[PDB]
Amino acid sequence: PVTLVNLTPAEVILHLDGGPLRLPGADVVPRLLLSEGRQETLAVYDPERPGEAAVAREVPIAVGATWLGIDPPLPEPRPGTVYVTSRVVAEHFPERTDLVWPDDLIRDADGQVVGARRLGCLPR
Amino acid sequence: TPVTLVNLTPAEVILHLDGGPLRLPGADVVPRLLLSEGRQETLAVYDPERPGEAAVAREVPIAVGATWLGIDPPLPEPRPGTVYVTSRVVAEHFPERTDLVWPDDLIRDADGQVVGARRLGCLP
RNA sequence: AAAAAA
Ligand SMILES: [Mg+2]
Ligand SMILES: [Mg+2]
Repeated sequence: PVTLVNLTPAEVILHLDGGPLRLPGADVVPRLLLSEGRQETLAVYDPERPGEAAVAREVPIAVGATWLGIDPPLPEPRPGTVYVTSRVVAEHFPERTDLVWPDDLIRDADGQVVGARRLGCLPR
Repeated sequence: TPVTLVNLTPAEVILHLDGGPLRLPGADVVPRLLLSEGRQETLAVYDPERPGEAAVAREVPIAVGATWLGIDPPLPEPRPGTVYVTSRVVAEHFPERTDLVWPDDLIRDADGQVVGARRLGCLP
C-alpha cells in the first residue's frame, strides 16, 4: 500500500464503497508559472443589463498565456508515496509514474466539485 | 461592440473586476467529457486516519490512461456577438474556435476552493 | 478530466 499525498490546495474526497477517503488540502496554495501572453480587454455586456453597451464591462483577457512551469516544483519521488495533483500538472511530467489526479468527479447542487469516484493517471 | 458571455460550466463564474464583480450563472445541466475506459485497476492506499497500517488500507479504483474521446453535450454553434466561457481543457481541444474563453488567474478561499477569477484566458 | 494545481 502507498501513502497518498495531496499537493492540491483543496480537500480531496474519494467516494469509495466502504465510505470516503479524505485527503487534507496542501498547506500552501501552489501555482502554475505562465507567460503574460498578449494582454487585452474584452468588452462584455453586464448580465444585469443585457444588450446595453453604455454599461458594458471591460474584462482583462490574456491571449495565449503559455506554460512556463510550476511553483513549487514537484516533490522528489519517495518510496511508497503517490502524489495527488491536477491532470494538467501530471500531463506536463509524463516521466513521473507516481502522479495521479482525482477523476470521475462529483458535484454539489451549486455545480462545485466536492468529491471523486476514482483516480486517474497517464498511460503506463 | 460588446459581446454576451455565456457560461457553459456547471458552477457560477465570478469575474472579480475593478468596478465590481461580474457574475455568470452555472449551466442548467452538468456537462461531461467523454473518455475511454483506459486500464481499470485498484490502488491499495493507507487510510490517512491510520497511517502505515496495511490492515485497514483502502482500495482506490484507478483508470490508467483514460483518453479524450469528445464531449457531451457538444459545443454550441458560434453565434455573432457571443463568447462562450468553458474550461481550458475543452478550449484546447477546439483550437479552431476563437469564441472560447476560460476563467483565469483564479481566486481561492480559505478551504482552497475556486471562488472567482481575475481575468479570462484564450488560446494564442 | 467542463473555473490554468479535483
Ligand atoms: Mg447551478
Ligand atoms: Mg480544471
